[PDB]
Amino acid sequence: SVQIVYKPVDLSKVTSKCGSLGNIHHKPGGGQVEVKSEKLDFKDRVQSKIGSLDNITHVPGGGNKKIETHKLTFR
Amino acid sequence: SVQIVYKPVDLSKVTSKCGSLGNIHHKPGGGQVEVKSEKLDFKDRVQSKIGSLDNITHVPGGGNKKIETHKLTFR
Amino acid sequence: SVQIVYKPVDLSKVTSKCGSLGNIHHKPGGGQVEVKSEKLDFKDRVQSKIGSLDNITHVPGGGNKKIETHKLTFR
Amino acid sequence: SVQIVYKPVDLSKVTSKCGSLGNIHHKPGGGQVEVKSEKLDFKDRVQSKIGSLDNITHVPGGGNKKIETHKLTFR
Amino acid sequence: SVQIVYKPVDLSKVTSKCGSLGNIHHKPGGGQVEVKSEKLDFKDRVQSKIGSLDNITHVPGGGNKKIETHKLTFR
Amino acid sequence: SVQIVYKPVDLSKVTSKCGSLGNIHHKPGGGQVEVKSEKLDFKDRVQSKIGSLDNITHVPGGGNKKIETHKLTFR
Amino acid sequence: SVQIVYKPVDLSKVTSKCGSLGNIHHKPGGGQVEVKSEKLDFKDRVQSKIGSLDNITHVPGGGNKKIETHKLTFR
Amino acid sequence: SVQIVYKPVDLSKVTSKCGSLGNIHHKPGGGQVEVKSEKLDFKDRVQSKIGSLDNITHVPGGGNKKIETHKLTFR
Amino acid sequence: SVQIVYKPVDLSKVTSKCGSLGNIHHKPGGGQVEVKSEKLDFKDRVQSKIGSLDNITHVPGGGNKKIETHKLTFR
Amino acid sequence: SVQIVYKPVDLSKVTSKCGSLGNIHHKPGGGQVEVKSEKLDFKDRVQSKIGSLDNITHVPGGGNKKIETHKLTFR
Amino acid sequence: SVQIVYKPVDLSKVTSKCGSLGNIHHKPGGGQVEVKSEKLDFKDRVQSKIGSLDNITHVPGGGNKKIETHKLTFR
Amino acid sequence: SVQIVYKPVDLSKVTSKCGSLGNIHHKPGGGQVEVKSEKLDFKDRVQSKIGSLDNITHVPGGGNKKIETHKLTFR
Repeated sequence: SVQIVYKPVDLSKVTSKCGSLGNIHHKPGGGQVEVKSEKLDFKDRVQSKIGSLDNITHVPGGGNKKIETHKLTFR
Repeated sequence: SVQIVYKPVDLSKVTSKCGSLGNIHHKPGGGQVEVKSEKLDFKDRVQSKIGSLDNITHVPGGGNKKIETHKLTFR
Repeated sequence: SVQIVYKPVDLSKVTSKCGSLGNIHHKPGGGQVEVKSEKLDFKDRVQSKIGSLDNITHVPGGGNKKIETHKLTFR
Repeated sequence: SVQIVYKPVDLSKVTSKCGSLGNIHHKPGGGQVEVKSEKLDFKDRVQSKIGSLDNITHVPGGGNKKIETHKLTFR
Repeated sequence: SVQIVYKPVDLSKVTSKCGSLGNIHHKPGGGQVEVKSEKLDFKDRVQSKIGSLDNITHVPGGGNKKIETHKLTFR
Repeated sequence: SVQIVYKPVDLSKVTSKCGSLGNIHHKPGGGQVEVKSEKLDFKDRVQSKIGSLDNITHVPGGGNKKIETHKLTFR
Repeated sequence: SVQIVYKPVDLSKVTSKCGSLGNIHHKPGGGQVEVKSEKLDFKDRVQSKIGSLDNITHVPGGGNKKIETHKLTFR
Repeated sequence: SVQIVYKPVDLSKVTSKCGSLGNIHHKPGGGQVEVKSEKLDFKDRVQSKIGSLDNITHVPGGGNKKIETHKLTFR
Repeated sequence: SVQIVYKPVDLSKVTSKCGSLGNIHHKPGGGQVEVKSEKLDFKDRVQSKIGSLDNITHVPGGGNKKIETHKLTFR
Repeated sequence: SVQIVYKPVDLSKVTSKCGSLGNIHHKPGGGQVEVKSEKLDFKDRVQSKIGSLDNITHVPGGGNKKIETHKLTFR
Repeated sequence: SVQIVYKPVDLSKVTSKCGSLGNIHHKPGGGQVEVKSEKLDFKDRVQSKIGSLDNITHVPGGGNKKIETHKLTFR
Repeated sequence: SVQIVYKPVDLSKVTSKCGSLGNIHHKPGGGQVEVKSEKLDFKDRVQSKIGSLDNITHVPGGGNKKIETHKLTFR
């Protein structure tokens, strides 16, 4: 005398694709680099780098959440 | 005497595509770089870089949420 | 004597595409670069860069939300 | 009393680039194809094809010649 | 009393690049194909094909000749 | 009283690059294929094929000749 | 109550006659031939012939087709 | 109550006659031939012939097809 | 109540005659031939012949097809 | 004291060519011939001929005579 | 004391050419011939001929004579 | 004390060519012949001939005579 047919269907396809992806870098070339320093004074913290060709992918992001609560109640 | 059919169908395709994607960089060239520093004084914190060719993908973003509650109640 | 047919169908296509995407960079060339500094005094924090050809994709954004509450009740 | 200085310099760059080159074909999609043939008759030679998506690069050409004769004589 | 210097310099860069080259074909899709042949009759030679997605590079061409004679004579 | 300096320099760089080369085919997909044949009569030679995804590089070409004769004579 | 007579008569004399046919050549004389070649040079393909008398009959053509469907139907 | 007489008569005389046919060549004469070659040079393919008299019949052609389908149907 | 007579008569005389046929060559004469070669040079493939008289009959062609069908059908 | 040199040279080319020579008679046709004769009387010798086509070559002539004498007498 | 040099040279080319020589007769046609004779009386020798086509060559003549005498007498 | 050199040269080539020679008679046709003779009377010798086609070559002539005499007489 009561029929309950709780029959939800989920095919949802939550997707994330982040950073250097599916690319061609055929023949990249860094140039020649020279750094000359004589009588530098630093009173405080130094961060530095020197290079010619840098290729960098960082990607802090690209995360996913699925929250999917299902409830049925009767009385 | 009572029939409840609860048959929702979800095919939702939540998608994120972020950063350098599907590109051609055929023959990118960095030029020659010279840095000459003589008699410099820094009273405080220093950050620097010296490159020639830099390729960079950062992507802090591109995240997904699906929040998807399903409820049926009877009395 | 009562029939309820809760039957929503979802094919929602929530999509994000962000940054350098599907591009051709054939033969980009950075110029020759020289920096000369003699007697610079810095009283406070310094941030710098030197390069010839920089390619940068940042993308802080491009995130998605799908919020999808489904409810049925009876009495 | 006689000085001959035969000194030709050649940097000739004879180049050929032929057919589908450096292209992006993102998402080409062939249609559905049906061929129905009932009661046919062929008295002579038959050539056929049935595709949906064909990508073809032929290039019979694109060849190079450099013809470079160098002569010096004396008497 | 006679000086002959015969000093030709060749850096010639004869080059051929032929057929599908440096391309992206990201997501090419063939459609569905049906061929129905009932009551056919062929009195002479038959050639056929039935594909869905075909990718073809032929390149009969793209060949090179460098022919480059050098002569010095004296008397 | 006679000086002959026969000093030719060759750096010539005859090059051929032929066929499917440096490409990305990221996710190519052939479609479904059906061939139905009932009461076919072939009186003469038959060549056929059936497929779904074909990738073909043929390259009859792309050959090189370098022919480079050097002669010096005296009397 | 129905008489069908199908009595086609074919007497056709389809004929082809090609090349040197039904000739007299009485006393054809080739003359004296001399070729002197001193200091020749050929960078590419050579085809030659040297002779006093040639009587050459080629005939690539001269073929025949008869195509002759006959049909009778009743109901 | 039905009479079908199907009585086609074919006497057809499909004929091909090709090349040097039914000729007199009485006293054909090639003359003296001389070839002198001193200091020749060939970089690529050579085909030659040197004779006094040639009588050459080639005939790539002269073929026949007869195609002659006969059909009677009743119902 | 139904009489079918199927009496096709084929006396067809499909014929081919190719090449040097039915000829008289009474007294053909090749002359004297001389070939002198001193200081020749060949960098690639050579095909040659030297002769006084050639009587060459080639005939690549001259073939026949007869292709015939006879259908009688009743119901 | 006496020299006699009797040294005649005879190259004489005495030649005869008579009758049906070097012809083509291709398709010569004699017509129908009929003779009817009821009650004829012949009182003397009869010579008679009937026929459709005649190709008579008779040649009672065409002969050669060479009458030659060589005499040396001395005293 | 005496020299006799009797040295005649004879190149004499005595030639005859008579009758049907070097012709083409293509398609010569004789007509229909009919002869009817009731009650003729012949009181004398009969020579008679009936026919449609004749190609008679007779040549009673065309002969050659060379009467040659060479005589040397001395004293 | 006396020298006799009797040294005649004979290369004379007495030649005869008579009758049907070097012809083609390709497709010569004699027609139909019929002769009818009811109540004919012949009172003397009869010579008679009937036939469709005749190709008579008779040649009573065409002969050669070479009468040659050599005499040397001395005293």
